[PDB]
Amino acid sequence: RDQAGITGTWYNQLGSTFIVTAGADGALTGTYESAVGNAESRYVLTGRYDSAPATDGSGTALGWTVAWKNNYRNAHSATTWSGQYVGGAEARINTQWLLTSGTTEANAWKSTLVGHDTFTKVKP
Amino acid sequence: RDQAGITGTWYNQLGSTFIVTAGADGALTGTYESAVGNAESRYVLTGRYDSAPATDGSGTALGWTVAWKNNYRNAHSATTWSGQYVGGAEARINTQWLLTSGTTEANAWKSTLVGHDTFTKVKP
Amino acid sequence: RDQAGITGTWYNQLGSTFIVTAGADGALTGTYESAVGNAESRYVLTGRYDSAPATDGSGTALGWTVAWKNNYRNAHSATTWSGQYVGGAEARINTQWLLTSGTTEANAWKSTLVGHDTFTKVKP
Amino acid sequence: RDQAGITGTWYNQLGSTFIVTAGADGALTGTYESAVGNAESRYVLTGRYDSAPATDGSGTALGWTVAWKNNYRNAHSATTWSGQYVGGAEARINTQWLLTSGTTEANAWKSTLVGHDTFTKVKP
Ligand SMILES: O=C(CCCC[C@@H]1SC[C@@H]2NC(=O)N[C@@H]21)NCCN1C(=O)c2cccc3c(N4CCc5ccccc5C4)ccc(c23)C1=O
Ligand SMILES: O=C(CCCC[C@@H]1SC[C@@H]2NC(=O)N[C@@H]21)NCCN1C(=O)c2cccc3c(N4CCc5ccccc5C4)ccc(c23)C1=O
Repeated sequence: RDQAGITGTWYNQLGSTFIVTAGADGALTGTYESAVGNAESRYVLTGRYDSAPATDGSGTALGWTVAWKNNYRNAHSATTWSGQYVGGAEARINTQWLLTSGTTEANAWKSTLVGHDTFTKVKP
Repeated sequence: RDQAGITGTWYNQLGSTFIVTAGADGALTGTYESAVGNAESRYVLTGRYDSAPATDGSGTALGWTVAWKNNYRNAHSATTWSGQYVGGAEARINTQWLLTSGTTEANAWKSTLVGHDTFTKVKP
Repeated sequence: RDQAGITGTWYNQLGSTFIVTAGADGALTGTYESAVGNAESRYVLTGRYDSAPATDGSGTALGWTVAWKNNYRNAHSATTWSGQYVGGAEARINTQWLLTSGTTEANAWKSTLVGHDTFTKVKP
Repeated sequence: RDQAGITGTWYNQLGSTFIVTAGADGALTGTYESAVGNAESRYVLTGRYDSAPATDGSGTALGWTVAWKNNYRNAHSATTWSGQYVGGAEARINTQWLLTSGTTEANAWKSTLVGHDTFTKVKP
């Protein structure tokens, strides 16, 4: 269990802030603040992690979602990050993400961005 | 709000079963059973949706995660689906997904599968 | 060798037209016309396929790129499709694609769309 | 035209080597050697780039494919990279990639890896 390793405040390469609690049962709960895009302040996130990872030096699989609606803005979109937690002196969460916007059926082909974020426990 | 539209039992093209409740506040909670892969029975899922979508015929953005650990198996992996709900006679959730396995740093380049699932309210 | 199987005119679910020749050496050459987006008429494509696939009923891996510049328009973007050819009565090329736009460094996080196209030998 | 900027030898974070020539007409031709996976020596690549990019500080969109068959091995797979070239003192090609394996129809859901490579003109 990397419950203690995951729980806390993380920062990515864009200067976004991910604040998460890992539950003993595999839950992830917290808030996300994006440094970029159609976003202001904090947004709810929820997700899941592997609470019993392999003991062979592998990372810990996890993922989470943010819907980009809060009390300030609604960007009619949702991002999911999928990745793994790697513990140790320079702990990191290495992710790839999919960001889908609500679209008409005609525009569905251009609904989804893909990218990658790396989170660390220390900021830019 | 497509709270009522989203809530329920959905099936994809592989014969997997997604059982979800949509909360008024943007939460998604439920269980997932995969017809394929290193999986048996139900797994917890959690996610988020846009509870106030655009009124212009656009779909409703949403996403969710499953960590592939339950009481029967642990596949040391997590999938996130990102997509949109489209209401109407033939309601569907159109998704793309990222499935990350825990890996060593040496194998991280081959950690993540990508695919697409389409869910409907009626099964194969 | 599915050189003969691949060579020809293919259509996707959007009504786009892919015209390709497969070389004995693994080359793919041809033109692409998109039914959607910032595109008009034909664009050059090039790519590669596995000219000696497994004999066990597996599909044939292949990919190709289009840069969205021709004599009519320049959309400062490029798409790559990655996928497999499946032969037989209802032959199909099943792909996932990445479409990158040129961006400033500040906007690089939103540079790349992801999607999926299925090509068949008969049109909508 | 970043024909001169693109042409040359590039290295990614895995220690792979990409050797490319950019044509005046938008072509990319060359060889790829992977430091990882089911690969040995050089493989043919082909692709396309935007030969007339925006003059506003944007990167130059490009993509290319490798089919993982040469005279030494056949991995029954193909990778496509989609990304942009960014010129200047520390020139880089920032990419995301899709790697599809030939599979049976039953295994198609697990056919495609996704990742990201950053290429520079100087090696690890
Ligand atoms: O901004 C937000 C909320 C904050 C998101 C922050 C992200 S989460 C991942 C990353 N990590 C991080 O910490 N922070 C960032 N939500 C909307 C985000 N958004 C999309 O959803 C979207 C979805 C689909 C297409 C496009 C899009 N194009 C592609 C090119 C193109 C070409 C011709 C015509 C049309 C288009 C459309 C452009 C921008 C967008 C977009 C775009 O901003
Ligand atoms: O190795 C090569 C040639 C060299 C590729 C080098 C890459 S190009 C991108 C990157 N940049 C670079 O410079 N060098 C690397 N070709 C085959 C590569 N390859 C796939 O195509 C593949 C395709 C689909 C699934 C899987 C795969 N899983 C995912 C997890 C899973 C779980 C349960 C059961 C099954 C599976 C299957 C594992 C490995 C592979 C794989 C795998 O090695």
